Amino acid sequence: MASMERFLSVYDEVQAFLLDQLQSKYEIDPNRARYLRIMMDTTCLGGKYFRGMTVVNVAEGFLAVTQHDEATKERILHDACVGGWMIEFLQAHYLVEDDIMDGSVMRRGKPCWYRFPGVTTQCAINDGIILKSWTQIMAWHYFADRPFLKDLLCLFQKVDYATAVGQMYDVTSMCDSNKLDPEVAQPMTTDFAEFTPAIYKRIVKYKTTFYTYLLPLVMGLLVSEAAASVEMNLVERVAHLIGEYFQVQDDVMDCFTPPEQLGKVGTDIEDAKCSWLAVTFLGKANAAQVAEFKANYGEKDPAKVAVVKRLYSKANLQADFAAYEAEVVREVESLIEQLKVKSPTFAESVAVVWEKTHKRK
Amino acid sequence: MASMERFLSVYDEVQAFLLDQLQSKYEIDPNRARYLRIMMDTTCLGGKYFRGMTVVNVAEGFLAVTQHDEATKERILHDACVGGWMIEFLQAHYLVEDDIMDGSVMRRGKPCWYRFPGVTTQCAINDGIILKSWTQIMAWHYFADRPFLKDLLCLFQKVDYATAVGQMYDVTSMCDSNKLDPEVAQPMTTDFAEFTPAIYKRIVKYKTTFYTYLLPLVMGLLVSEAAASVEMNLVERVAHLIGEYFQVQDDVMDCFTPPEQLGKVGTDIEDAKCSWLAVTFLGKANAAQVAEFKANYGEKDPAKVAVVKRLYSKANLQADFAAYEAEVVREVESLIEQLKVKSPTFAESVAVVWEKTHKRK
Ligand SMILES: COc1ccc([N+](=O)[O-])cc1O
Ligand SMILES: COc1ccc([N+](=O)[O-])cc1O
Ligand SMILES: [Zn+2]
Ligand SMILES: [Zn+2]
Ligand SMILES: [Zn+2]
Ligand SMILES: [Zn+2]
Repeated sequence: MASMERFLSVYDEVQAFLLDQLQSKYEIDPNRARYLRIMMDTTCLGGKYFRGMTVVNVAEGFLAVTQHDEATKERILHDACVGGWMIEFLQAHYLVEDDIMDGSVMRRGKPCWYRFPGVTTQCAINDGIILKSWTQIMAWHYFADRPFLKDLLCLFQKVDYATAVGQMYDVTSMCDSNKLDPEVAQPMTTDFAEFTPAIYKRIVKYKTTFYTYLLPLVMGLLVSEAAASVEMNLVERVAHLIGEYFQVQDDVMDCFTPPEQLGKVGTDIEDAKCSWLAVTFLGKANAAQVAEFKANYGEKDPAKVAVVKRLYSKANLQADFAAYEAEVVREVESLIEQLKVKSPTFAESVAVVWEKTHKRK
Repeated sequence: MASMERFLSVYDEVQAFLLDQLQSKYEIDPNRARYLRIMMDTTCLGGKYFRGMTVVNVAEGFLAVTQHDEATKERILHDACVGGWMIEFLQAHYLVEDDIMDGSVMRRGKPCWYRFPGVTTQCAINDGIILKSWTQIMAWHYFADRPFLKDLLCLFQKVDYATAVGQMYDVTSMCDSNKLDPEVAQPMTTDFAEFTPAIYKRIVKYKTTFYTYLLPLVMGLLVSEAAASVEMNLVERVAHLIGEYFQVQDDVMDCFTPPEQLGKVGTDIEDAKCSWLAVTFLGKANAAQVAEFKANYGEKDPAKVAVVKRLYSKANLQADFAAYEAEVVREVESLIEQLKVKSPTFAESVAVVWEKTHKRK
């Protein structure tokens, strides 16, 4: 059975289980069951499923080299699909809440969930909470008897926590750390001293690499009972490296990819985000350029946004991106070589993840 | 050691553990650690700690009749305090998110967290997420080796889910179920046909009885390794009964308790909530009264709110409350008697919970 069709078929199974359980144990009525079905579809479907499918692909790699009864193969793949949907539902939770937090308009070509006329922020915040709860409901149901349940739940909850911490790093990245204070409205930085590579790297590591790369890779190992097969320190290092490259790409696209192709209007400049573009620009600008950047960054005024985009273009950040990319290639190939020492099979799965990430349009 | 002082001392311990771990494993800086410390204090402290202290009191009851080394007594009480703080932090998550969802102004005499000048909704939604994540972080740390860990985490996550489902029941209680539709802005009911005792009971059961009464009672049993000591069906029944009475009291106070004593301005009438007052009024009103209620309910206009409060007063709902209270007393005393069959000790703990709830100002 092709991997994607299996993964989509398990979605339908998981949805039916969750909604039937709401009817049989939570006293839900059919109209609210329908609302939640539509909410689940709208928030969980329509992406590329890169995260969930990585769990499946890692498990497939091990199936190819490990002796198993057919029924065991099917159980492992089913577990990989359920675990993959746990990650997709976790992402769906974060996108629902983040779109509300940020006042975002569009997501994947459609209005953000909270903007649907019959949803509203009042319902959408709670819908996002339900999405997160569903990750646990499906784990307890499908993995109740599994040897990996404890490790999987502990990993999942540490990754979720890291992600929430990273969101804090992200939403506060345009303020001076020494002025953070719940009692005092937060001004934007004027010196941009905290727009550094190390600080940027911390934001990205926590806000997206744990849930986008580390969690799918390790979940694939856990459902395969293969985690002792690998050097976990190398898995972490390669996850954080590839995840950072993925975010740098997203940052560049926020500014330069047409909104029709991107699926939203990028607002990182207006929002004064600590983006790879801003950090790298400040890493090579002269004094006059820095001053012009400070005069225009972080303002909704489209004229000022236009000055910033021109500063970026004139600064030839394309060349910095190429140099960054070439270094990531060196380092990821090195880590893949190191992963071959204990598991050539897993190293190949990581090579596939890198190729997909690197070649992403 | 007095129970409350022990419970508060464990708060300081848990806070220090969480913040130290953020520094040592999550790369946090001191100013963000300070923000999160203030967030934790502001959102978790200042209530009566009824929920968390119930865990401690249930555990104390069993300690009085069970043979244990002193060090075991101390471990059980410490676990009960950590588990109690898990519930308090879960509540703190729900109050942060609910105040945002509802546009609330005050909570416990202070501004709602999201209203603090240096917080804002953008940060506060995520702060609420961190609060929930902390419930799991503390469980894995303090209960890692405990026999009850699996049961406790499974219970906790089912109660959290029930609570989120109940919030959906609550926020949709003024709409006609057959018209729920993410695509269509939701009108308020005009017939109020779904303002019934059974529908009200479903809202309250899920939105507050699971986390306010069932979870503390059963967590107290789990940290005492005493759950086989009791009839779990009776624990559920008495939790749902006492929890409903607790919410009816809250509903009456929303309308009639002065805001200085209540700690907020009640807006259930303006928000068109399915409250005990509205259901009970509609259960005894004549046609003219029903028509006047429909003409004024669910509007911010203070003149209309005033008509509703007068309708309630003229309807002598005080007498319905007294009859409701007398029936709850009968039923709770009956369930306590039944609990004595297998555990007089636990029955007494429940009697104490009821007395505290019943005598609440
Ligand atoms: C977590 O795995 C992945 C994450 C992202 C991509 N990508 O192509 O962007 C591919 C992956 O297999
Ligand atoms: C969950 O236990 C309790 C809940 C509420 C109260 N009360 O007095 O409101 C007392 C309790 O011991
Ligand atoms: Zn965001
Ligand atoms: Zn972006
Ligand atoms: Zn509410
Ligand atoms: Zn209330």
